[PDB]
Amino acid sequence: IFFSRGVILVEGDAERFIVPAFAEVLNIPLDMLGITVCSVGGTNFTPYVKLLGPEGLNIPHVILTDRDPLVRRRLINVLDVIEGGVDHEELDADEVIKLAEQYGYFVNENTLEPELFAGGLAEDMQEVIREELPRLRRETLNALQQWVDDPAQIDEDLLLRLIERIGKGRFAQALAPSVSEDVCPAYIRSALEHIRDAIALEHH
Ligand SMILES: [Hg+2]
Ligand SMILES: [Hg+2]
Ligand SMILES: [Hg+2]
Repeated sequence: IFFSRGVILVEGDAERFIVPAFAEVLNIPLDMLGITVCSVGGTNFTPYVKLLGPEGLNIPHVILTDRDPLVRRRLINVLDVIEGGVDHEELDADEVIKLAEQYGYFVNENTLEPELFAGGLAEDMQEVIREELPRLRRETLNALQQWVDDPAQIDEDLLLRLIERIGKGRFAQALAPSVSEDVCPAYIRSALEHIRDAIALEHH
């Protein structure tokens, strides 16, 4: 918001509710620290970096975004703000990505819900889907049971289709009680630790 000590910038509603849930099980207390999670409702982070950057309010902030590329241009647009005057057109995607981590901007190589399904939350996500979609046809229920039994053969199209039908935010809120420290995606842990460190250092 505007009375925050820090901001975690996020693409949509799923991260808006999953990120605080992972913060709690990492013992990083976002509310007590005065850190708010803000959805930019898409992939354009530039207005928010302008608001929170050195020429705006100068508020510690981090970014969580998906590789998809077109992430190179997306990050060049925020690097032009937070590292102004410097040219970045010469850099390739990987150099832009590793430069961006210095400013707390982190890229995920695998979209959030499929990563969680594969990365240890398969049976919890199946339980939410069937609570929220209680009249799934038999073929879809069998496909979903097949992804649980073998989380490397997920039909990603159908999984995301089911989650979007439930509502990405509603799904994330229903899943949030199930997350644990050991299934936290690396890019979320990196961003949470980065903003925590920045706020704690100001106390130091
Ligand atoms: Hg905000
Ligand atoms: Hg904001
Ligand atoms: Hg917000």
